[PDB]
Amino acid sequence: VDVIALGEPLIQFNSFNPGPLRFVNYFEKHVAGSELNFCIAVVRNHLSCSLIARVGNDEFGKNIIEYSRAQGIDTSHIKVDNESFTGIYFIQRGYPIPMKSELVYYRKGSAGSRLSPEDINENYVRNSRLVHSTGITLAISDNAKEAVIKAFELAKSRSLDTNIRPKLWSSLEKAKETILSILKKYDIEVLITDPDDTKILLDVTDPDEAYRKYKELGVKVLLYKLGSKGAIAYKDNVKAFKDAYKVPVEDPTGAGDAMAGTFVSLYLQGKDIEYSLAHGIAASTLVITVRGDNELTPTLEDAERFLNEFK
Amino acid sequence: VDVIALGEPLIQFNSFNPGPLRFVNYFEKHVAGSELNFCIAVVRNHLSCSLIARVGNDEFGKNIIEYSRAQGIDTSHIKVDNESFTGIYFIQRGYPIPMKSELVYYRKGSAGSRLSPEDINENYVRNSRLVHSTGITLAISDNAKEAVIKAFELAKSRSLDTNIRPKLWSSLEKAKETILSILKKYDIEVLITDPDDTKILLDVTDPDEAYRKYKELGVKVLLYKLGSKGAIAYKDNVKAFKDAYKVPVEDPTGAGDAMAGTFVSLYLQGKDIEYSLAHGIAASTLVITVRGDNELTPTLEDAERFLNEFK
Amino acid sequence: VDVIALGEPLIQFNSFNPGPLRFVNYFEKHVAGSELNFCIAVVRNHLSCSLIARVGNDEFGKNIIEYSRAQGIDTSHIKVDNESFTGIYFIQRGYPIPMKSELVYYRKGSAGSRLSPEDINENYVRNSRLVHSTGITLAISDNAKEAVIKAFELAKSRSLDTNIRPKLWSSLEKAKETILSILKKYDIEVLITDPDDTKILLDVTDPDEAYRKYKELGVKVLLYKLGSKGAIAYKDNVKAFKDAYKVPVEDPTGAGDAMAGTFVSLYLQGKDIEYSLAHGIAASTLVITVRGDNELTPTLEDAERFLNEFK
Amino acid sequence: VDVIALGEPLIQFNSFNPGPLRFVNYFEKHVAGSELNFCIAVVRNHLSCSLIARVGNDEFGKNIIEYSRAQGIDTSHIKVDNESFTGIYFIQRGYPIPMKSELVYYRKGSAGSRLSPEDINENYVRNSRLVHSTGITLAISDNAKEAVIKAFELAKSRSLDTNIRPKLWSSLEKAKETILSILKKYDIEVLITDPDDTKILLDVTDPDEAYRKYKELGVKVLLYKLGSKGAIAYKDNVKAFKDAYKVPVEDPTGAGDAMAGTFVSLYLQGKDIEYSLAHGIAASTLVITVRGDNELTPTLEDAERFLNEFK
Amino acid sequence: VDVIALGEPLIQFNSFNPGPLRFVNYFEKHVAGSELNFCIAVVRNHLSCSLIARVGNDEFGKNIIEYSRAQGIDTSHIKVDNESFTGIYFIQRGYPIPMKSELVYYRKGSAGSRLSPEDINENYVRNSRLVHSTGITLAISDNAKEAVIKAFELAKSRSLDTNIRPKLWSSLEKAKETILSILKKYDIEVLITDPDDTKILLDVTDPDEAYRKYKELGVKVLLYKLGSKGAIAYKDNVKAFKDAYKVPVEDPTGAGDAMAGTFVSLYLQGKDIEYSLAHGIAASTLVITVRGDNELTPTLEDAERFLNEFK
Amino acid sequence: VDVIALGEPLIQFNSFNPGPLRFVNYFEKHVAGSELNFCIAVVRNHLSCSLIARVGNDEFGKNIIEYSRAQGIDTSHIKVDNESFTGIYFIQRGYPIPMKSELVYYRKGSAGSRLSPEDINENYVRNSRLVHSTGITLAISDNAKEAVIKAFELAKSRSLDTNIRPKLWSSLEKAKETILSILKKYDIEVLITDPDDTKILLDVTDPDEAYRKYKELGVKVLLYKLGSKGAIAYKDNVKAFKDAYKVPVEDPTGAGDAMAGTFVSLYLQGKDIEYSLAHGIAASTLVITVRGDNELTPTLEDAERFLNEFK
Repeated sequence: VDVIALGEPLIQFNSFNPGPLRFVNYFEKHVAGSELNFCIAVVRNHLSCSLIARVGNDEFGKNIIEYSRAQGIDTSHIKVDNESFTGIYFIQRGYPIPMKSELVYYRKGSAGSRLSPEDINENYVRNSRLVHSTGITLAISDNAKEAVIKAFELAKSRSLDTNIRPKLWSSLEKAKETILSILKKYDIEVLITDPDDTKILLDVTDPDEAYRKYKELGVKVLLYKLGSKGAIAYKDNVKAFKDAYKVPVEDPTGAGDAMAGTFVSLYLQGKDIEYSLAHGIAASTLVITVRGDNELTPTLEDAERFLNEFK
Repeated sequence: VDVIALGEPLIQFNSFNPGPLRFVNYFEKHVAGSELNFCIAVVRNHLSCSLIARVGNDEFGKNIIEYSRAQGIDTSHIKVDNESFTGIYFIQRGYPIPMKSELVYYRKGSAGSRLSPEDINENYVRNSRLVHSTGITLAISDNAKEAVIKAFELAKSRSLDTNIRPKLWSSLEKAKETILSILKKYDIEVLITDPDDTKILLDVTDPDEAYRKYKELGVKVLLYKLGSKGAIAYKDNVKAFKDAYKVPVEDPTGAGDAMAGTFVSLYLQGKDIEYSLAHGIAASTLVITVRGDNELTPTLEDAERFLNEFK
Repeated sequence: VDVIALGEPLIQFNSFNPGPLRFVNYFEKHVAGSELNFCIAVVRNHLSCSLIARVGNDEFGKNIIEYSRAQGIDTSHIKVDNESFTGIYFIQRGYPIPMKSELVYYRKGSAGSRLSPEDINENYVRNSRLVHSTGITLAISDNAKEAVIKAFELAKSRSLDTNIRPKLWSSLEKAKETILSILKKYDIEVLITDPDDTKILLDVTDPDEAYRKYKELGVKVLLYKLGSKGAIAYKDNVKAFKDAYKVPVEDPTGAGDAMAGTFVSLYLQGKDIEYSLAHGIAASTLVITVRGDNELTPTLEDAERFLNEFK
Repeated sequence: VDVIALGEPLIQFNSFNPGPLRFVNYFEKHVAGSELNFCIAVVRNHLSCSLIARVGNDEFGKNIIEYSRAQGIDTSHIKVDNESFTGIYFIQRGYPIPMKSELVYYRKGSAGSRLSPEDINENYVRNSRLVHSTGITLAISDNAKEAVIKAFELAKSRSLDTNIRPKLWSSLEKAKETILSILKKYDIEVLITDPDDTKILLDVTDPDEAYRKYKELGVKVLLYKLGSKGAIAYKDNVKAFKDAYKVPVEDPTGAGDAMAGTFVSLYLQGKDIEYSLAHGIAASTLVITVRGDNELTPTLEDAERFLNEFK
Repeated sequence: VDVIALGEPLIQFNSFNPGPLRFVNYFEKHVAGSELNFCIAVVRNHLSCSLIARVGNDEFGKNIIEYSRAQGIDTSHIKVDNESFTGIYFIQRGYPIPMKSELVYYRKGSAGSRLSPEDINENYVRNSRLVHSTGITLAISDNAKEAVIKAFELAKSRSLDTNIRPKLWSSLEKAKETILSILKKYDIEVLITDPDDTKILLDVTDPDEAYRKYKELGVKVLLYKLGSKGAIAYKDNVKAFKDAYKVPVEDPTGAGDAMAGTFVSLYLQGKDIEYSLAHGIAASTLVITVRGDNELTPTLEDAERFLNEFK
Repeated sequence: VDVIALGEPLIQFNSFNPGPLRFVNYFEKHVAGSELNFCIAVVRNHLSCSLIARVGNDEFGKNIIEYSRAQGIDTSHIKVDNESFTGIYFIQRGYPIPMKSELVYYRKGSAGSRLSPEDINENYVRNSRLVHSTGITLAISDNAKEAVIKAFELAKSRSLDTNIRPKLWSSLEKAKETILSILKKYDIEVLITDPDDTKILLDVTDPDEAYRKYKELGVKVLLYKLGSKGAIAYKDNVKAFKDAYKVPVEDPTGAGDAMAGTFVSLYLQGKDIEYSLAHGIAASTLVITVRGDNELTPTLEDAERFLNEFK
C-alpha cells in the first residue's frame, strides 16, 4: 500500500436541522472519523490506502468496514475487537454559532481507543511509502499513542495532522507536550495544522514564522489551514496561497481531513504544492456543502473540473 | 413573577418547503404565537415569566401548555376554555417574496381570542416587575384589548410591541387609533416597533424623528427594528445601532419576538441598551435559520458566545 | 353531466403515525371532503361528475379546484367565495382506539358552509342523470341543507349517504329529523348507510330489517356498510353480500365515500348490484391501506383486477 | 409526592425502519428509560410522581428534564451531574426477529449510573406513599444499587420490577443474587416480573407456583407479564387474567413499563387488581403501536375508552 | 388557443442534497420538460396555452396530463402513445461544481421523441396567435424536428428558445446547423438564448453584437439570459437590462423556461419589453430557490408584488 | 469461487408510500436485480460469490459495484460498458393489489443487456462449484441468453430460477421454448420455480406432478415457491414443506431471490433440504418487511435465531 493511516473510525450522527440537540428529533447516520476521511481522500486521488484501526464486534463496526470497502480503502487491518464498542459522535449544527458545528462524543473506552503497538506489524509498515496519523489518535489512549510512536519508528516517511481537540485531552499542556515529543523524535514529511494548534504548540500566529519553527523540528512541507481565509502550503522556499470559495455551508466537519488527504496523496504522486493545495481547497469546499464528511471528496479529475469551472 | 405577558399562543404549521401552499404536501408543527415566543426569550435570559392567555380544551391547547412548562414558562394563568378551540396558522414560505413568510390564520373566535378583563387579577399583576403585550393582542378582540388596557393600568412598568398585522384589523386607521390611544394613556418603558408601524402611527419613518415623537408620548426606551439593515435602540440622549448578520433564512417568523423578549428581559435586569440590543440581534439571527420560532432563542450565555465568536 | 354532487370539499391533514395530536410533529396534506371523494370514484368509473360547492379565495381553495380538475371532475360549479375561508381538518389516528381515526375540524363559518339554493341552477340540475349529497352537507348550515332540498326537488334521480357525524349537529335528534325529512319528501334511488346511522334514524341495526324499513320510505337500492364484516346491497327483495378483505388499516377516512361513489356510478351504468357491490368493496379496501382518502380509488378495470386476483 | 421512582432516564434512538443498524440511515429521538416510562404512566393516572435520578450537564440531560416537566413528572430530584454524560441507546427493530426489538447501549459510566445514597434524602422518601425501582437500577452500578437499598429502607411501601436485562449484568447468577437479596430484606407491595426473570430467580415457570414462592419472600401483589399471551395479577386469593389484544407492532420497548406504572398507580388509588390489570394491558397495547415508549400511555379515562370500545 | 408549444414533457427526479448520485438515497418527483415549463408560465400570465406532445400509456404519462390539466394547460393535444414510455431524468446537484445541476436522461426512444408532423393539424395551428418550441425538441428525433418545421410553416408568429443541450445531439455542428436552419427559414418574433448557445450559433457572446446578428437573421425581439448577471431584451434598436437578484440556489433547472414563457406571454398581451423582462426575471428568481421547475412560477400579479417589494 | 451468478444488476426506485406512481412524490433508491439479490444471499451464508454482469459507466453503475463490494460480493467480473447506461426500475406498491408490487423498467438496450458470451471465460467458469442464472437473464437479450447457455455448459453444477416475467418476453410461448430448451439440455442441481411458471412450462400446477416432470428433465432438487402458502423442496424420494409466516408486507420484490440464494448456498455446503428450505423461508420473511430487496437477507446464524425464536 502507498499510504497507511492509524486512527479510530467513528459513526457520525448529524441533526437534520440546525439547533440545540434537545430540539432535534431526527439524526442522519454517516461514516466518518478523521483518519477514515483522510483515507477516502487518498483513494479518490488514486493511491492505495490502508486504515489500521479497531472497531467493535457490532453493527456500527461492520458499517465502518463495509463502507470503507465500498470506497476502495484496504480494510485488512481494521480489526474487530469483541472486548468493546464502536465509538460514535453527534453533531450539533449552527447553535450557538451559525454555520459551525460542535461534536458530542460517545467514545470513551471504545474498541477504537484500544488500538495498540500489537496492531503494528514491522514488515507491513516498512512496505509502505507513507504513514499518517493525527493528534486525535495521540489523545484517545496511551496505547493508541504508542501505536503511532511505533508506526512512526518503522515508516519510510510520515504525515501528521496536529488536530488538537481540547475535549479529548486532560489539558492543552498535555496535548502540547505529547505532540511536540512526536515532532522532536521524528522527521515529518507533511505537517498539517492551523492557527489554533500552532498557538498552543509554538506560541506563534504568523504562518511564515510557523514554518521557520516547524522546519527546525524536522518538518519538510507545512499545510497551514486558515478556514474561511484559505490555506497556505510551504516547502523549502516555495510559499503557495489559495483563497477559500464561498459556498452554502451545511456542515464543515471533516473538511480539514479531505484537504489533508487530498494534499498528501497528490504530493506523494509528485504534484507540486501549488497543485496539491488548490485540490485540497476544492475538496474542502465540496464536503462542507453536505451533512456527511467524505461522500463529496472529489477524485483528482473532478477537483480539476471544479478548479477550471467554479467561481 | 418578573414579567407578565398577555397574548394568544398558537400552533404554527410550517411548510416543509418554500412555495404556494397548494403545492406543499408536508407541514411541521411548532408552538408559537407572538407573546409565547416573547416569554421563551425572557426565561432564556433567566427571569421568571408568566403568560396570561386561554387555550381550547383540545390536543393543541394541551400542546401549548406542556411545551410552555417544558421551557420554564409559568403556565398557572394559561386557562383552558371549553367554549372554543385553540387557534392555529400556516406559514407559506418564500412565495411570492423570497426569504419572507406569509401567515394564513384559523383563529377567528378561538379560545385565545376570548382573553378578557376577568382573566386579569389586580393583585397578581401588581406583584410583577413588568407587563408586556403587542398590537396583535389589541387586534384579536375587544375583550382582549380591554384585558391589555387593564393589565397596563395595574403594572409597575410596561412594554409594547406595536406589531401591526393589517389582516387582523378592520382598517389601518383602527390599528392606529387603538395603539396611539394606548401610547397616550401610559408611560411605556420599552416600545418595540419598526418603520411600517411607525409610518402608520406617526407618519414618519426616519428613526431619529420617530424617537423624538415617541419620547414625547412617554416612551423611555425605543427599540426600532430595521430587519436586514439591523436595529437601533434609543434611551434619553444615547442611540445604539447594530447591523444584521448574513445567514441563510429558513423562516423569519417570530424573529422580532425573540429580539423583543431578549432585549426587554436584559434591559430589566440592568444591562445597557447596547448589550440588550446586541443580544436581541443575536437571538433574531439564530431563529431565522430554522423553521419554527423559538427553539433557537439563545440563553444569555449562548448569545454572548455568538457575539464573541460569530463573524 | 352524469352525476352532480353537492357538498363541502376540505383539506385533510394526517399525522404519519398513531397518537395524540400534541405529540405529532409532521402532517401530510390531502384533498378530501365526503362528496369530493365520491366524485373521484364516479369519474374513476367513467361517468362525468360535477361538484357544486364553495371554497375560499385562498391557496387551499385553489388546491381543491386544481386537484379536482386533475382527476377529471367538472369544477365549473366550484365557486370561489371571497367572504370566507377553505375548511380543513386534522385526523388523530389510533388513539385512544387503535386503527380508528378521529377528526378535528376547523370549518366553522367556512366558505363551503355557505353553499346555498342560489348556487343551484334549475336547468343545470334537470340536465343530470342523478344528484348525490350526504348528511354532512345537511349538517353544515341551514342554507347548505336548503341547497340539497332544492337540488333534490329538481333531480331526475337521487342518492344520499346518511353519514351522521355527531360533532357536526346540535343534537342527534336534529340529525335524525333532518335526514328522515329528506327520506319522507323524496324517492331515493340509492341510499348508503350503516348500522350506527340506522340505529339513529330507525332504531334498527339488522340489515334485512333496515332494507324493509328503508324500502317502506321510498328507497330503491340500499347499500349497507358493515366495515370489517363487508357490505350488503338490496334491490327489489334481492340481497347481495360481499365480505371484507383483511388488509392493514392506515386510515379508513373516506373509505365509505369510495365505496358509495363506485357503487352508484356502476349502478347508474347498468351494472347489477352484485358487481357494483364487489367493486365498492375493492375501492374501500384499497383506500384504507394509505393516509389519503381517494388517490387509491380504483378505476373500473383496476377494481376488476383486484377482484380477479386479490385473496 | 404519591410515588417516588429511582432509575436512570435515557435517550432512545429508533431506526425509522426495521433492519440491521448498519443499513439504517435515519434515527428518531425519544425520551425513555424504564423508570421514566413508569413515571409517565403514574402521572397519566393522576398521581404525583417524582423521579430521583442524575443526567449529565449536556443537551440530552436537559432534554430529559424538559420532557419530564412537560409531562407533569416532578423533576426537582433529577440532578445534573457535570462529571459525566447522559446515557443513550439505539433500538434495532425487526431483525433477525420480526416485531421484536434489540437495544444497543451507550451508558457505561454515565451520569445516571452515578445515582447514589447521597441522592436519597431520608425525610423526602418518608413523605411518599410508595417507592419504585427495577432490576435495571440494581445493575447499573454498586452505588445505584445502594441508593435503591437505602430508599427501600426508608419507604412506607415498595414496588419492584425484576426487569433482568442480561447485557447489564456480569452473569445471570449475579442478577439472581442481587435481586433475591432485595426480596429477602424487604416487603414488596407490588412485584412486576415475567417468565424469563422468574425462571432465573425461582427456577419455576408456572405462575400459580411463582406467586406461592414470591408470597414467601414478602410480596403482596404480583403482576406477571406474559406478553402476547396477556398478563396475570395475583393478590391473596384473587387471580385475575386478561388476554393481550392484536395490534400492528411498531416497537414493544417500554410496554412493560407502561403496564407496571399504570397497574401500580391504579392499585395505589384503591382500584382492584382486575381493573388495574385491564388498564395495564390497554396501556401496553397502545404504546407498542409507535416507535416511542411513553407518548401513547393512556390516562385513566382514555384506557377506560379503549377497554369499552376496542376489540 | 393563444399559444401552442411543441415539446417533450418529462418526469424529473431530484436528490434532496448535493452530491454524486451513487450516494443519494431519496429522490423527489416533479413534472417538467422545457416546453411544459414554458406553458405553465404562459397560463400563469393569463393566456390559453396548449402543449402538443406525446407521453406513454403509463403512470408517468398520466401524471403529466393530470398535472398539466391541474395548472390550466389545454391537454387536448397531449397524445398517449402505447408504443413507448414516458421519458424521465435525474438531476445530480452541486457535484463537482457547487450550485450547478447535471441531468441524467432516460429518454431514448421515448413516447415524447415520437412527436411527428402527423400530430400537427393545419387548422388548429393556424388558429393560434403564436407557436413556440426549443432546440431540445429539434434534437430529440428527426420526426420531432420535422414537427417543429411544420408547425413553424403554419404559425402566425413564432418563438424559439435555442436551449442547446450538447448531450442530446450527435455533434455541436449538428445542433448549430439545425438551429441556424430554422432561423434562416422563418421570422422569429421572440428568440430566447444565452452566451453559450450564441457562441455556438454565431461565434459571438457580446449581447449588443448578438442582437445585431440575430436581427439580421429575422428575429424581432431577442431575450438574452445572463444568469447571475441578469437578462437583456432588445426590440427595434432599444435595449432593456434587468439585473439578477441574489437568492440561494436550490436548483436552476427550468428557470430559463419560466423566464421565457413569462416574457413571451406578457409580450404577446401588449406589455413592453422592460415590463416583460422584469417579470421574466422575477419568475426565474423564484424557481431557482426550490427543487421543482414550475410550481413557483408566479402569476402576473404575484410577479408585480415581487418586483414592488423584493430587494 | 464457490458460486458464479450471471445477470443484470439494477437500481430499484421504491415508492415511499403505496399507490399509483402518478401520486407518489418520493422514491427511495436500492441496489437490486435478481442475480445480485441472489449473490447477497450466497455471501450471507458464507460462500464466495462472483457476479458476471455489465453496468454503465455512470453513477448508478458505480453504485452497483461499490454496494456489491461492501457486501462481500466478488466484483472482478462486473464490467463497466461505456456504450450504454445502467438499467433501473420503479416499484408501484399496493395498487391495484394490496401487499403486491409492480415493476416499471427503464432497461431497454442497457449496459447489463449487453452481457454476452465474450464475458464468459472458460477457465474461470470451470474453477467454480456452481453457476446460477434466471429466466430474467434469458429474456433480456439474445446475447445474454447465449452467455447463460455457454456458462451452463462449462459449469460443474447449475441452478436456474425460472422467474418468468411476461413483460420481458415477446410472448409466453417464447419464454416456454427458451427455458424448456435449457432444461432439456442440462442437468440442473437446484431448479427454483412456482405455479405460474410451471403452468407455462409444463401445463401442470400440482406440486407432486411438477416434481415428477422436472425430475425426468434432469432436475435433482426442486424448490417450489407457494408464496403465502409457504414453499416445498423435493430431492429423490423426500419432500419438505414449510409454511409462510404472517408479517406486515412492505414490499415482496426480491423475496424469491433471498429464498433461492439462501437455499442454494446452504444446499451446496451440505445442509439437507429441510434446513435449506426453512432458512430460505426465514430470508424471504425478513426481506418482505422492508422496501428494498436484500439488506435484511440474514446470515446463516441470524436465520437460525429467526427459526428458533420467531413465533
